Amino acid sequence: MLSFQYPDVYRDETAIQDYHGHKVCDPYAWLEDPDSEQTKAFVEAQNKITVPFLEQCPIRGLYKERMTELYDYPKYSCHFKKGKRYFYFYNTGLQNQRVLYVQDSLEGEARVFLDPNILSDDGTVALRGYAFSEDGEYFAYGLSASGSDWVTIKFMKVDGAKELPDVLERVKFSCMAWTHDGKGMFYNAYPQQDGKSDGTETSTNLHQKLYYHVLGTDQSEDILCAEFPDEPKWMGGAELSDDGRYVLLSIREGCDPVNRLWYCDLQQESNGITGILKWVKLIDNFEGEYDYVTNEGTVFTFKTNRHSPNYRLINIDFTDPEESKWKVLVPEHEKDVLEWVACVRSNFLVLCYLHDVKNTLQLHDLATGALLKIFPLEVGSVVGYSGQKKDTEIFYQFTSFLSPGIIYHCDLTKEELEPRVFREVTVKGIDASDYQTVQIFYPSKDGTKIPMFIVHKKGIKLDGSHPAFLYGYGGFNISITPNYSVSRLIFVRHMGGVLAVANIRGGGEYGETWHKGGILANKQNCFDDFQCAAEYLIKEGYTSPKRLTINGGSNGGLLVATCANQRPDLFGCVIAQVGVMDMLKFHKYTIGHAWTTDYGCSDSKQHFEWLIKYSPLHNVKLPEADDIQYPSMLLLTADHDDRVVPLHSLKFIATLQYIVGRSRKQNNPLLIHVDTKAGHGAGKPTAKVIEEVSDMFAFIARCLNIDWIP
Ligand SMILES: O=C([C@@H]1C[C@H](n2cc(-c3ccc(F)cc3)nn2)CN1C(=O)CCCc1ccccc1)N1CCCC1
Repeated sequence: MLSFQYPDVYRDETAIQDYHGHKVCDPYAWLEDPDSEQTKAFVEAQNKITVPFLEQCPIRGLYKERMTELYDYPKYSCHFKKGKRYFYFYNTGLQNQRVLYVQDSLEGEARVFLDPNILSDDGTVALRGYAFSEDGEYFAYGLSASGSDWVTIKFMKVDGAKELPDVLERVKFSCMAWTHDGKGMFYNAYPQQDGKSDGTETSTNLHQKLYYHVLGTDQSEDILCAEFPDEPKWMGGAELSDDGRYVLLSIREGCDPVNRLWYCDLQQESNGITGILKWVKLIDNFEGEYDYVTNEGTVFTFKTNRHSPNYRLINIDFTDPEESKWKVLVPEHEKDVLEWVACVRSNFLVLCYLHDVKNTLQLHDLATGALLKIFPLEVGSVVGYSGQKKDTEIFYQFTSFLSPGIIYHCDLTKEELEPRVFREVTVKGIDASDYQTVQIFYPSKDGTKIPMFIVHKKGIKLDGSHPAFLYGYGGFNISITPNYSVSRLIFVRHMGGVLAVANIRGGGEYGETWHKGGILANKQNCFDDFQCAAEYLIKEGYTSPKRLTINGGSNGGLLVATCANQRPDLFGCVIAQVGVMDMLKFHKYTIGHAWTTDYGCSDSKQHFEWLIKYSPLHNVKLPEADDIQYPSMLLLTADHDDRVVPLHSLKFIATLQYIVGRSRKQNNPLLIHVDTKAGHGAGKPTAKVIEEVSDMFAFIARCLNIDWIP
């Protein structure tokens, strides 16, 4: 199978660092410089072996053709009203980027408002954030190039879709919030830095500030409204209250669901927005999350997890703000997580719950919190919503494993509410009735019951004969809920596969306690949970180790890379996308400092002792048993991934190829592909998505010798 040779890769045997008495050698530390001739030559040499391996077997073309056919279906966002007009996103099927449309009424002719496709030949300029002015007449939007997190903000007048001159640079991880007087907009920027700011650099991002841009002026005149010079990791995002009276500042440090909450009563400014605002430090610690829902005068409704790990709604009166005075509007549920809340039609709340990893949607009274109406849903996810306080209708978008889903609409001015199907598309080529989704709960090592969804063809025999594709993430309070993937359904239909998604700890599926169960000292629970999911699929006869592929991206790429090191005997194939691999150095680059809330940081002796045990870069070891080799492994990254800098995957593949690839018993390939004009994944054009999934499934097919089923 292996008709190539791994590239020679220099080992700097002098690269030795002491961590609290523990010496660590890092012979590929030089791969941390993305700009060097050495690193560029490494990337070229690696792509030179991977690409022919992926493209060789005809199965890639079969998969690509079917993906192109089946992914070509119309894709809509919810409609949403801003001022006098409605907007929605739409992709006719295979456009690289979805297009923003406008119409003057629901029954009215729609026209193109913003088409990002015309901004690049290859679809690599994408929308990243936007905000309409409160009256709907002006529009700010972020553009990112080549998949970087960096944003340039541009502006348009809505009537006539007129480009304006205003341009804001150095924007990253930014809010966008217009004052209701229509004068200007809050946003965040970083100070100037040496070197590049295009997504290929690794430079740490510190000292983010909050600015106010007056429409019709140069960025150099923007007002500095908040800064944290003694706290370089703090990030302050602004939003206006629904009545326009208050700027609410949510300060974050790290990725935990907590924030400080400061407010500025704009009417109390001495002369409008002229400098640092008169912040009132309502919640001046990082002990809980406070997510603004709405206010009525001084009574502010927040979604919180303060002593409520499944979340709840509280009212804080700014005139009586002591915690013992807060009113619990909607108490916490014993098991169900309150995922998000919106206020609509003045005095309604829309609450979206997660119940055993499936969404529900409810309408409640704002004054009392009482339940008024259940909006019924099939088993799946709510993935889009519109309906703000001044609006009188909601749209929401549902999706599931087997259907691209439905957009529903409900006119909330009606005495008797009845949600109605607004848009529904069906994918022909996949008959949903041929498949089933089951949810099971399996015990992990410590006995905890973990949910898992399994999707498969109805009537299969559980005789261990089927290829399986097992996905997980496990971190950052992210809940992995049902979603429609044509790419995975092609694996089911045309490769005879079984799909599985394990809701391992670290996620948000059972609230903040589920999250804390997969972080810091307990990060190993994630790996244990995921290995136990694989053991479940094997014991129950869905699959066998030689037929099992695991996949994860980002924090999920860490997941699958560590699982390869810890249990190589369990997996046939591992695909780690954009993964965090160097757990000792991740905090040094770009925004990696923010992840210390899930992982810890190697600067601490205690944290180092957790991290060293599972860090993928530091645990590559030949399996002791003669009959055990590493699984086939493919790492996917891209040269503008400034979220997880690609040195993680570069150093990891160098280590895999040297320690394991050189061994006589290793015949499974250990490969990387580094894409160009792409980053962590947000905004990736359709063309690149199709190539990526074709690479993934070709790798699986070749390594596991799976025949195509037409
Ligand atoms: O990018 C990240 C983390 C994960 C975190 N995240 C993503 C999602 C998500 C969920 C659903 C979905 F469809 C798409 C994305 N939810 N949380 C945002 N993150 C960051 O690093 C965010 C960086 C910016 C930041 C930092 C601190 C405070 C605020 C903002 N990581 C990369 C390596 C592992 C963590």
